[PDB]
Amino acid sequence: MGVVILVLTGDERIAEELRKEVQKHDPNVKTVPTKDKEKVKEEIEKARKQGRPIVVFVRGGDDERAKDIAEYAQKEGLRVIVIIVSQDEEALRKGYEDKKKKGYDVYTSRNEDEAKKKLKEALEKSGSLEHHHHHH
Repeated sequence: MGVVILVLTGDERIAEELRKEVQKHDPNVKTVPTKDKEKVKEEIEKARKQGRPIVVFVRGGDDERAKDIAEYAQKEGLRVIVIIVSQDEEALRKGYEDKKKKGYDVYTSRNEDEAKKKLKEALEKSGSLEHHHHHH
């Protein structure tokens, strides 16, 4: 029992504002930025014990980190989600297929809006519920 949501953002500030969005959807979900690269794998061990997802923010180019975290999480039999935030459809597609063939459920996003929907959708699929995904 455990889920690992890897949000690969073209801008690290998108990664940071989406962190706040996860915490508002559920504070018990642990979020780790692009900064604390070392501490991610420790937080994955703990996230299973929390019965909550861990949302790992990775940068567009810092993908070497993303795939190794993904494979480490998937090694524990965890539901690995990968959300790529890029306005460029090639940056979306190449990462999409690369992580998808490794057994990970990968979402593509244009910007913060699409990133936010897929983020909270991955939070709903892990069990964390707050903001009901309703038609405004």
